[PDB]
Formats: sequence, structure tokens, C-alpha cells
Amino acid sequence: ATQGVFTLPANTRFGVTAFANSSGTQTVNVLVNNETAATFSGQSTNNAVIGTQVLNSGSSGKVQVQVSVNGRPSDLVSAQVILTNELNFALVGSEDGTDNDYNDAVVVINWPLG
Amino acid sequence: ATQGVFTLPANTRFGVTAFANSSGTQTVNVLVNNETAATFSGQSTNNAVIGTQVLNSGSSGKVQVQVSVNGRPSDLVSAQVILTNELNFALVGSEDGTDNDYNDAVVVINWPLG
Amino acid sequence: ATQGVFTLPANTRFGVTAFANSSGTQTVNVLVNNETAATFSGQSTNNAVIGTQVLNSGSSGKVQVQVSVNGRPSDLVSAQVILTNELNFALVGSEDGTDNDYNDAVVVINWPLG
Amino acid sequence: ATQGVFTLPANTRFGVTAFANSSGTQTVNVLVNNETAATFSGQSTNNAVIGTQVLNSGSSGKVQVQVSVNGRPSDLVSAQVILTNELNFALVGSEDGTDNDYNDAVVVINWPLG
Ligand SMILES: CO[C@@H]1OC[C@@H](O)[C@@H](O)[C@@H]1O
Ligand SMILES: CO[C@@H]1OC[C@@H](O)[C@@H](O)[C@@H]1O
Ligand SMILES: CO[C@@H]1OC[C@@H](O)[C@@H](O)[C@@H]1O
Ligand SMILES: CO[C@@H]1OC[C@@H](O)[C@@H](O)[C@@H]1O
Ligand SMILES: [Ca+2]
Ligand SMILES: [Ca+2]
Ligand SMILES: [Ca+2]
Ligand SMILES: [Ca+2]
Ligand SMILES: [Ca+2]
Ligand SMILES: [Ca+2]
Ligand SMILES: [Ca+2]
Ligand SMILES: [Ca+2]
Repeated sequence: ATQGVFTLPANTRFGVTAFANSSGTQTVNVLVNNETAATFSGQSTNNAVIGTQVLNSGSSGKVQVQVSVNGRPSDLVSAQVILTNELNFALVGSEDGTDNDYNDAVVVINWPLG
Repeated sequence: ATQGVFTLPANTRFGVTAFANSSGTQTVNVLVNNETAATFSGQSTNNAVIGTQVLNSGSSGKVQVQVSVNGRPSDLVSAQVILTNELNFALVGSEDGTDNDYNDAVVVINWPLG
Repeated sequence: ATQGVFTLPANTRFGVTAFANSSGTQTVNVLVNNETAATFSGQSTNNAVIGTQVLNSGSSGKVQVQVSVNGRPSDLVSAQVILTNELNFALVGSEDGTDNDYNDAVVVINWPLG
Repeated sequence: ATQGVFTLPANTRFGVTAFANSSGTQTVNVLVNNETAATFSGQSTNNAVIGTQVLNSGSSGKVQVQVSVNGRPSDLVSAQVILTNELNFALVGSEDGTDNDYNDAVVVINWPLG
């Protein structure tokens, strides 16, 4: 199944933050309406924040996270969880290798903000 | 029900990261085995990452998040999510006021690292 | 925080199923737009299905689960999780006693159907 | 990533319940320690509970859900969610066709019981 794809309400500000846990240099691209709206990169085996930004979901509400290491797309896992019918988390894990820890780049999307 | 309390595997590194979305200054306390192990504070209505840290879950694995605003404890909501039976997120929202957006301080705990 | 309340898409069929894990008979009420849409009653300490029904979210999309034992409201815990940006679960646990297992009545709401 | 595989605590009672939402007859197999422990079959486009059962995770704690339709394995999507650090749900959706609703068989595992 498709992973790392989320539908947000239109024209909604959302946070996106990425962490790295790998010997591979992570590139995290955040697409809004199928167009790259943010790009983060970095390398850490200690969960370093490699990027954080506030974006707007725009007219489509279409948000997609992609992760690559050396030009190769990582395998993604994702889900959305909603707390008290108000607070949204869109969560993404990724695997760049053979150990199946899925933490190589970890991406957290949250909304609403403010 | 108790919120913001999580049983992690014992003696395991985890990331804890806090975001602010309130006019009130947030103070986030992270307890490991009932002792403060980290404290983050800031004020933002735009999802500022007021703190991020790697901690060890210790002998019990008990991790507790508490949030206060001008010395008043915020109301918490929480859940844990596991993807592909490997990637763990413990999630906390908090409310310091009356609008019930529960984003006033948002705390994300993630493991495993490395 | 409020628990057991969910905003579904309008005019959408959803499944509701309730399980019992308590020595006391559980009364589960499902409200749609603040009015009774279904009520389940049964007793099991072995996860018996005490009710299952297809309902419609109607014009409000507001669905609320309440649980009581002997007319005394149980303490609720809930969340919504969305898989592959398509499949929705609204989950409820309840506690009627002192052991905090929160399984005394467990309610699972799923959509879309068909 | 592997889906539909969950590690439960050893020797834990759990419920497993399967719902159908497809023109195709669903076959759901539940394995414990790599051996079939429950099987359900049925066709519904109205979220019928095609089966529910209580099992024990045994010494391994390894529980796997498989879904097939007329001999072909469905594509699975899964996650686990824990409420109030106590109440567990392991969630499975599956897709047997082209519309990607992932509801064709839905499987919910819950613990603790009792
Ligand atoms: C060579 O493997 C990569 O770096 C070290 C670990 O973080 C692994 O999970 C990762 O896939
Ligand atoms: C005065 O209210 C506080 O600041 C503005 C908003 O962020 C509110 O959600 C928050 O509770
Ligand atoms: C009297 O206690 C009730 O019945 C037995 C157990 O299922 C308990 O969890 C429940 O609260
Ligand atoms: C022919 O398609 C199958 O039956 C009707 C719908 O339930 C579809 O989701 C399912 O994949
Ligand atoms: Ca890896
Ligand atoms: Ca890694
Ligand atoms: Ca607020
Ligand atoms: Ca706020
Ligand atoms: Ca109980
Ligand atoms: Ca119980
Ligand atoms: Ca389908
Ligand atoms: Ca279907």
C-alpha cells in the first residue's frame, strides 16, 4: 500500500520535523500538491533533528513525505493518529538498508498549529 | 485515565522532542523512573521545537511527560503507536486553556534510535 | 480531555462493535448527533461480542460512545488511527472498576464500509 | 515493510475479530508461533463479523494475520496502538482489488482480556 501520503484540510498550516538514525545521509522531501515544498537532509545515528518547518497544505490538502539515501528511495511506513478528536499526527518511518529498524529517517507531521 | 505515561523497554535510548503552539510559555518535564531527566521551555504559536534530547529509559522503562503553563498543569492526551512491529512513537498533546486544540505543548517520544 | 467522541465524514456508513471483559453487565450507547443510534448490553470476561451494527453518521458526522455499568458512567479512553490514508478506526476502552485494564467494554468503530 | 505481524507479551490472552467489506469471499488466518490458530471465511459488503475468537499468544508472543481471496493474498496494512499505557489494539486492513479502500477484510486484535 501507498505510505507517507496524507490528506489534510485545505489551506491549513502544519508542522513537519525530521530525525535521522542511520549511517546513510537522509534526504526528506515534503511534497504539497505533488510539488516539493520542503527538503531536509543530514546524517545522525543519534536522532538529530535534520529539519523542521511550517508549511501550508494549500488548496489540495495533499501532503506526501518521500525519503531517499544516495538517490535510492527508502521503504516507508506511516499512519495517522488523532487524539481527543482534535490533535493530528501523521507519522513516517523509513528503512534505507537491511536491519529493518525503520528509523533511518523519522518524520512527524502535526496539526493544527497556533 | 492517566495520560502521558509510557512503558518503554528498559535501558533503551529514546528521543524526546517538544513543540509549542500557545500564547502561554510552556514548560515540559520528562521524568524517567519518577525523576526529572529533561526540561524544555519556550513560547511560540508556530510549532517551535523548544527542546529535543536523547535519554535512556532506565531500569523500569517508565517515562512520564508533564506540562505546565505559569505553574498550572495542562490537561494531557496521549497514545503510543507502533509501525511494522518495530518503530515506536509515544505521543502527547496538552491543553493550557479553553479552546481544546490540545497542541499547546506537543511532545513526541521515539524509539529505537541508532 | 473528552474521550469517545469522533467526527466522521457526513452521511457515511460505519461499523460499531463492542466487546465485554468485566464481571459486570456493560451498557454501551452509541450516539449520532447526540441522539441514541444503537445500544448494546451484555456480560463477558472473555471478550464476547455484545453488539455489532452498521450505522450512518448522518448529517452531523458526530459519533459518541458512552459506557456505563449499573447506570454509572465508565471512564473512557479513545483515539482514531488511519491506515494508508484510507482506512479509519475509532477505538474506545472503558474502565468500570479499580484495576485500570480499560477493557471492560471495548468499542471499535470502522469506516468506510462496502 | 512486513505488515500484519505483531509481537504480544508471551502468554497473553487476546481477541481477534475479522470484518468483511468486499464482493469477494475473505479468508482470514490467524497464526500464533507460525501455526494457524484461527480461521474465518465469509463474504459481506456490510461489515459482517466473519469471525471472532480468543487465543493465547503462547511462549513466543508472535501473532500474524494473513488474508486471502480465492487463493490470492491480499495486500496488508497494519499498526498497533496503545491507550493509557495499557489497552492494546493491533489493526489490520487488506485490499483484494483495485479501489484501495483497504477494508475488504479488516482484522482487529485486542488485549488484555478479562
Ligand atoms: C547501514 O545501516 C544503516 O546505518 C546504521 C543503522 O542505523 C541502520 O539502521 C541503517 O539502515
Ligand atoms: C490563550 O490560549 C492559548 O494561546 C492561544 C492558542 O494557542 C490556545 O490554544 C492556547 O490555549
Ligand atoms: C469488578 O471488576 C470488573 O470485572 C472483573 C475485571 O474484568 C475488571 O477489570 C472489571 O473492572
Ligand atoms: C471488486 O472489488 C471488491 O468488492 C467491492 C468493493 O468492496 C471493493 O473494495 C473490493 O475490492
Ligand atoms: Ca535501517
Ligand atoms: Ca537506523
Ligand atoms: Ca489550547
Ligand atoms: Ca494552541
Ligand atoms: Ca477494569
Ligand atoms: Ca476488565
Ligand atoms: Ca478494496
Ligand atoms: Ca471494500
